[PDB]
Amino acid sequence: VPFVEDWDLVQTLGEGAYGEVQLAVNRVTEEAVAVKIVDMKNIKKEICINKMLNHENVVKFYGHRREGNIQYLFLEYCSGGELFDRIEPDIGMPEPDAQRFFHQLMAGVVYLHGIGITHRDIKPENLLLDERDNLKISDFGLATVFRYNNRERLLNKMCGTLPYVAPELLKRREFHAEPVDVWSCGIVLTAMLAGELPWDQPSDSCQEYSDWKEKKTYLNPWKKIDSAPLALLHKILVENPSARITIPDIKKDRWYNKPLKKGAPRVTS
Ligand SMILES: Nc1ncc(-c2cccc(O)c2)nc1-c1ccc(C(=O)O)cc1
Repeated sequence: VPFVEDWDLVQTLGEGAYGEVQLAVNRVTEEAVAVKIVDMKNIKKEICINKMLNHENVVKFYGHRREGNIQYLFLEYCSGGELFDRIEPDIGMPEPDAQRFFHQLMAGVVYLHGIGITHRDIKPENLLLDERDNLKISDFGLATVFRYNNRERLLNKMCGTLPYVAPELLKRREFHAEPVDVWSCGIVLTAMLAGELPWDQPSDSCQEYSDWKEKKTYLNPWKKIDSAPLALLHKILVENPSARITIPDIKKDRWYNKPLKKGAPRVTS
């Protein structure tokens, strides 16, 4: 079939770093993909990690092409955009929506962790929605291997985004990868349910973080969160990463397992 490898770049989807993401549409088939354009003036590791990934709640990597110094990553197009834009400031979103997004986020993170990959920058800007509002973890530029040949490596590079980062990353030279991603998922849940972030960073000089440690959940954002999800947050947002709840136990949590949401036409007679 002639022309089937030709794609028109038709819309800017995002920028940041020294790159852009373009909506690309196939000339023949009209398939829409996202193309991440990175001018190499790191991306080899991101491509390598991307090639490992095959799960319904992770942005699919289709392949890559390089033309000189511009590298092209072909990725699953997510027409719903960022979870960030489903969060109403100071409100959040309906609790059943947040629970459903949280389920899909856990499935994605369970998958990455089982193949030994940590994302390291989980936040609503990096959680994309397809046309059916299915959540997809995106952007593996800060991602790394924390397990190989069944042997765990401790991390020591400070990275991520301060309001989402686990306190051990600010306090300790080395830390386990998995509790860090769990923590950031808890801050995402807090955001979805309160429409605000609890602190600038989880440090002993952050008053809002100190209030949480002192259990002042009569304050915001906690006062906006029902007691059931708040009880999950109490288990996730635990300062000691060894005492923090693990994903297997998140999946046994009462709120996590609470029926809340009807499924996604019909007629009467
Ligand atoms: N794969 C994607 N699909 C949709 C959108 C997007 C993001 C915001 C608004 C919008 O309408 C679309 N963004 C991407 C995307 C996001 C991040 C990456 C990445 O690997 O950095 C690659 C692609």
